[PDB]
Amino acid sequence: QNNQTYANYSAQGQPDLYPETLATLTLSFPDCEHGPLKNNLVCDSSAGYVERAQALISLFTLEELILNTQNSGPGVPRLGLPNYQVWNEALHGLDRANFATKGGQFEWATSFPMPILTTAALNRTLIHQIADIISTQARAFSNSGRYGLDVYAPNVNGFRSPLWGRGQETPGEDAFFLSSAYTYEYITGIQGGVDPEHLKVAATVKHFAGYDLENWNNQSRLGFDAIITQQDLSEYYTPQFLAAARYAKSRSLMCAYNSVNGVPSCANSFFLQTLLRESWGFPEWGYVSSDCDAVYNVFNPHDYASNQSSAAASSLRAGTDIDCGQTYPWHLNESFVAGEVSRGEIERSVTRLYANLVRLGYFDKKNQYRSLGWKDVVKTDAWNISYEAAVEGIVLLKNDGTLPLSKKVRSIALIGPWANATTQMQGNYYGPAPYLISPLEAAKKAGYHVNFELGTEIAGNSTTGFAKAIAAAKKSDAIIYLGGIDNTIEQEGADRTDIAWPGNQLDLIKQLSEVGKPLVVLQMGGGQVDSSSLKSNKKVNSLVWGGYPGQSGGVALFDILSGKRAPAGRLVTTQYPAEYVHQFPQNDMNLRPDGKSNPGQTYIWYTGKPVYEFGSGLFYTTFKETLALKFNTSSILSAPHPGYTYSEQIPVFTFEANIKNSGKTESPYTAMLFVRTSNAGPAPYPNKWLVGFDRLADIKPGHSSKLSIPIPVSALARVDSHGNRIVYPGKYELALNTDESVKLEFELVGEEVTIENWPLE
Ligand SMILES: *[C@@H]1O[C@H](CO)[C@@H](O[C@@H]2O[C@H](CO)[C@@H](O[C@@H]3O[C@H](CO[C@H]4O[C@H](CO)[C@@H](O)[C@H](O[C@H]5O[C@H](CO)[C@@H](O)[C@H](O)[C@@H]5O)[C@@H]4O)[C@@H](O)[C@H](O[C@H]4O[C@H](CO)[C@@H](O)[C@H](O)[C@@H]4O[C@H]4O[C@H](CO)[C@@H](O)[C@H](O)[C@@H]4O)[C@@H]3O)[C@H](O)[C@H]2NC(C)=O)[C@H](O)[C@H]1NC(C)=O
Ligand SMILES: *[C@@H]1O[C@H](CO)[C@@H](O[C@@H]2O[C@H](CO)[C@@H](O[C@@H]3O[C@H](CO)[C@@H](O)[C@H](O[C@H]4O[C@H](CO)[C@@H](O)[C@H](O)[C@@H]4O[C@H]4O[C@H](CO)[C@@H](O)[C@H](O)[C@@H]4O)[C@@H]3O)[C@H](O)[C@H]2NC(C)=O)[C@H](O)[C@H]1NC(C)=O
Ligand SMILES: *[C@@H]1O[C@H](CO)[C@@H](O[C@@H]2O[C@H](CO)[C@@H](O)[C@H](O)[C@H]2NC(C)=O)[C@H](O)[C@H]1NC(C)=O
Ligand SMILES: *[C@@H]1O[C@H](CO)[C@@H](O[C@@H]2O[C@H](CO)[C@@H](O)[C@H](O)[C@H]2NC(C)=O)[C@H](O)[C@H]1NC(C)=O
Ligand SMILES: *[C@@H]1O[C@H](CO)[C@@H](O)[C@H](O)[C@H]1NC(C)=O
Ligand SMILES: *[C@@H]1O[C@H](CO)[C@@H](O)[C@H](O)[C@H]1NC(C)=O
Ligand SMILES: *[C@@H]1O[C@H](CO)[C@@H](O)[C@H](O)[C@H]1NC(C)=O
Ligand SMILES: *[C@@H]1O[C@H](CO)[C@@H](O)[C@H](O)[C@H]1NC(C)=O
Ligand SMILES: [Zn+2]
Ligand SMILES: [Zn+2]
Ligand SMILES: [Zn+2]
Ligand SMILES: [Zn+2]
Ligand SMILES: [Zn+2]
Ligand SMILES: [Zn+2]
Ligand SMILES: [Zn+2]
Ligand SMILES: [Zn+2]
Ligand SMILES: [Zn+2]
Ligand SMILES: [Zn+2]
Repeated sequence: QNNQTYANYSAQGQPDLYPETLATLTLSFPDCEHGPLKNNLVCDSSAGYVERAQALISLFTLEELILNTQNSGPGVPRLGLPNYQVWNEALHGLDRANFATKGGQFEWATSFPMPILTTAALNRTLIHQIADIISTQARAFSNSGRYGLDVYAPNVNGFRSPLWGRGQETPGEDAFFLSSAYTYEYITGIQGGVDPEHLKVAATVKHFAGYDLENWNNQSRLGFDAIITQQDLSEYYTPQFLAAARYAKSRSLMCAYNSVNGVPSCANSFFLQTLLRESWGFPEWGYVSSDCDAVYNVFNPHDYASNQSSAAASSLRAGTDIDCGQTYPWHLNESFVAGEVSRGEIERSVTRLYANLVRLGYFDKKNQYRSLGWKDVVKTDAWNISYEAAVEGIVLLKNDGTLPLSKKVRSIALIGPWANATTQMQGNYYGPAPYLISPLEAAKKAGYHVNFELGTEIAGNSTTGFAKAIAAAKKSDAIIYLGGIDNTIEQEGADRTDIAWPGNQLDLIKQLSEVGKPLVVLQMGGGQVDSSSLKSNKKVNSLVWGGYPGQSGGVALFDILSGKRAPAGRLVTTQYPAEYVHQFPQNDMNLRPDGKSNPGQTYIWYTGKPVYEFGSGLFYTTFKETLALKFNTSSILSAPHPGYTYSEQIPVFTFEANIKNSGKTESPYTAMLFVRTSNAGPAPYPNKWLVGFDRLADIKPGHSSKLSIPIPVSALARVDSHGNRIVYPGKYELALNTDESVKLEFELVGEEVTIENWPLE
C-alpha cells in the first residue's frame, strides 16, 4: 500500500505498510474518576460490559469511529480516551512492546522456545503455563503504557508444506488434534480461563484460513488464491479454529491474506459469520482483526473489490471489525458517502473492540490485573519455564548410547554455525531477552574443556573453516556439531526453496565422522531438513532435533547432552526426503494423494517414506508398554457428560497402558496415540491419525506409571465429501507411538452419528 515504486503484490512476499500501521504508541488508561468520561456509563464498574461500551461509542463522531477501526487507534483526545494499539505480538513472549532501552525496568520480556519446540514436549500443562506467564508479563507492560491488552497469537495453521517460512511459529502439522490442543491451552492461558468475566489478555487466533505458505513459486501469500475442498476445509484447515471459538472461547481472530475458493478471507462471510459465529459459537462481542493489511489486499492484488473503499465496505460487512492497516480509517469515510455502509455497521465493530477492553479492565483501576508490574515480570521469568519448555521438547532422533556423554568425556570439539547461537535461538517475533545462553557458554558452564570452531556458515560453500574444525575434533574426546537452519533460511515473507541441509554442512559433518571420535549432531531450526545421510552413517552416533530453544537454549541442550535431564521430545512434523518438495506443487492444498503427482501430505496421508516420522523420539532408557471391544456411539452420546461442556468431548472409552521403565535411567515418558480404519467412513482411508497424547513424570528403573488417554467422540469422527463430521460404524485399531508397542482393535456399531453439520456455501 505504501510502495514508492510499482509493487507486484502477486509476487512480493512482504507488504509495504504505512508508518502509522507500524508505529509504536505510548499507551495509558482513561481517567474514570476525573476525566470527560467520568459520568458516562463506560466508567460505571457495576454496569454491564456491553452497555458500558455502547455508552462510550455514542459519544464519538463518525470520523472518530472510522479512525478507531485501525490497529493504531488514535483514541479520542477530547474525551480523554487514549490511543490504543491492537497489534501486539505474543507468539512465544512479548514483542512489539515499547521496550525501554536502559534503566532496568521493561528492557526485556521472557523469550520462550518457538512454539514448534514447546509442542514437541507433548505437555498441555506446559503450554498453558507459558501462556499464563506471557499474559502476566503483558499486563505488567500494559500497566506501564508499554503494551496492549490483546495479542496476535497463537499462530495455529497446520505446518502442511515442509518448506513454509513460518511453520516454526506453529504447533506442527497435525491441525486436528495436536494443533487444536495447543490452541486451547494457549488461548485459555492468555485469557485467564474459559471466557472469564475478568479477561486477562484477549487472544487473536490466526490465520483464518488456508494460509500456510509465504511465496512458494513466487506466488505471494498476499494474492494467493487457495482452492480447497469442503472436506479439507472441515478436516484440516479449520478444526483448530473450531477449537479456538468453541472450546477456548477466543475473544478475537485474525483473517488471513489469501482467498479460499475465490473469496478473500477478510471478505468471507461464510468463514467469519456462518462458520465462526453460527457453527462454532465465537463470542457475540468478540471481534475480528485483519492481517496487516489483508483488507488492502482484497483490492490489491485480489481484485475482489475495485478500490480501497469497496474493499473496506466488503470486509466490514463480511465480519472484519479491525483493520491492521490504513484501508479502513482512510477509506470507510468514502464507503459511508457512497452509501455502501451504515453508521450502525461501523459502530458495531468499534463497540466490539471496546466491549473487550471493558472486560479487560481498561476502565477499572481496581481490576485484579491492573496492579501487575515489573517485579511480576522478574519473578515469572525467574521460574525458568522457558528453560523447562526447551528441556521437555528437545527430540532425541538417533542414539547408540553415546548420549548422555560419559564422564570420560572431558573435552569436546564444539563445531558449527549454531554452536555459539544467541539470537538464532529466539526464532522470529522476539523482543529483547534478559540474557541469551549459547551452547558454547553452557558447555563451559557444565565443566567441559571446549575446543570451539565455527567450521562452516549455515549456507556457505567456503571450506575455509574445515581444517581447524577437524584439528579440534582430533584434539578432543567427543565432537558436538550444531547446525541446521535458522531465520536466514526460513522466515516470514520467504519460504525455503528446498528441505535439504543448507550450504556445505553435511560435507563438514561427513569429514568429522571420519576422525574416529564420538560424534553427536544437533539439527536446529523449525522446519526439518533431510538427515538421511546422518541416519545411515554409523559414525554419526547421535542426532538430536533442538528446534529454537529460547533464552536458556544452551543450558537446556547441554543438560540433555550431559544427562542432567533426560529427553522425551517427539517430532511434531514429518522429516521428508528432500525430493518431496520437487515431486508436486507445494500450493496444492489437497491433503489426499491424487494418483498423479501429489503423494499425500502430512503423516496422515503421505504414501512415501519419511526420513524421520511425525512422533519420532528416543529416551535414555527403555520402556516396556503393555495394555492395562464394541462401542455403540449413538448410545455413548446418549449419556450425561458431567465435566464436559460439549457432548463431542465425551470419551468413547479410555486407552490404558502400563508403562514400565525396563532400563537403568530415570526418565519422563511421552506418547502419541494413533487410530486407523480401513472400512469406517469414505475411502480413501488415511495412514492413521492422532487421537491422543500425553507426557508422564519421571519413571524410575523398575517402576511403572499408568498412561490414560481418553478417546473423545470428536477424535473418531471422519469428514465426508460435504465437510460433515460423522462417527461411522466399522473396525478401528489404536497404535501406541510410531513404534506401535501396543495395538488395540475395537469396533463401532450402530448408525452413523452426525457430530457437525457443515453449512452449505
Ligand atoms: C508439564 O509442564 C508443567 C508446567 O510447566 C510442569 O510443571 C512445572 O514444572 C516446573 C519445573 O519442575 C515447576 O517449576 C518450578 O516452579 C516453582 C514454583 O512452584 C511453586 O509455587 C507455585 C506458585 O504458587 C505453585 O503453583 C507450585 O505448586 C504447583 O506445582 C507443583 C509442581 O511444581 C505441584 O506439586 C503442586 O501441586 C502445584 O500444582 C509450587 O508450589 C519455582 O520455584 C521453580 O523455580 C526455581 O527452580 C528452578 C529449577 O530448580 C530454577 O531454575 C529457578 O530459578 C528457581 O530457583 C530459585 O529458587 C530456588 C529455591 O528452590 C533457589 O534455590 C534458586 O537459587 C532460585 O532462587 C520452578 O519454576 C512448575 O511449578 C510446574 N508447574 C506446574 C503448573 O505444575 C510439569 O513438570 C510437566 N510435566 C511433565 C510430566 O514433564
Ligand atoms: C534460572 O533463572 C535465573 C534467574 O533469572 C537465571 O539466572 C540468571 O542467569 C543469567 C545468564 O547466565 C545471568 O546473566 C548474566 O549475568 C552476568 C553477571 O552479571 C553477565 O556477565 C552476563 O552477561 C553476558 O551474557 C549476555 C547474554 O546473556 C551478554 O549480552 C552480555 O554481553 C554478557 O556476555 C559476555 O559474556 C558471555 C559469556 O560469558 C560472552 O559470550 C560474551 O562474549 C560477553 O563477553 C549475563 O547477563 C543472571 O545474572 C542470572 N540472574 C540471577 C539472579 O542469578 C538462570 O540462568 C536460570 N537458569 C536456567 C537454566 O535457565
Ligand atoms: C477520508 O479520510 C481520509 C483520512 O482522513 C482523508 O484523507 C485526508 O485528506 C485531508 C484533507 O484533504 C488531507 O489533508 C490528509 O492528508 C488526508 N490524510 C490522508 C491520510 O490521506 C480523505 O480526504 C477522506 N475522503 C473523503 C472523500 O472525505
Ligand atoms: C559468541 O557470541 C557472543 C554474542 O554474539 C559474542 O559476544 C560478543 O563479544 C564481543 C567481544 O568479543 C563483545 O564486544 C560483544 O558485546 C558480545 N556480545 C554480546 C551480546 O555479549 C562472542 O564474542 C561469541 N564468541 C565466539 C567465540 O565467537
Ligand atoms: C504501488 O504499486 C501499485 C501496484 O501494486 C501501483 O499501481 C502504484 O502506482 C504503486 N505506487 C507507487 C507510488 O509507485
Ligand atoms: C506479478 O506476479 C505474478 C506472480 O508471480 C506473476 O505471475 C505476474 O506475471 C507478475 N506481474 C507483473 C506485471 O510483473
Ligand atoms: C522466483 O523469482 C525469483 C526472483 O526473481 C527468482 O530468482 C526465482 O528463480 C523464481 N523462482 C521460480 C521457481 O520461478
Ligand atoms: C445403539 O444404541 C441405540 C441407542 O442407544 C440403539 O437404539 C441401537 O439399537 C444400538 N445399536 C446397536 C447395533 O447396538
Ligand atoms: Zn478523586
Ligand atoms: Zn484523575
Ligand atoms: Zn490456568
Ligand atoms: Zn449468516
Ligand atoms: Zn486473489
Ligand atoms: Zn483471484
Ligand atoms: Zn479511498
Ligand atoms: Zn518483532
Ligand atoms: Zn526422581
Ligand atoms: Zn519407588
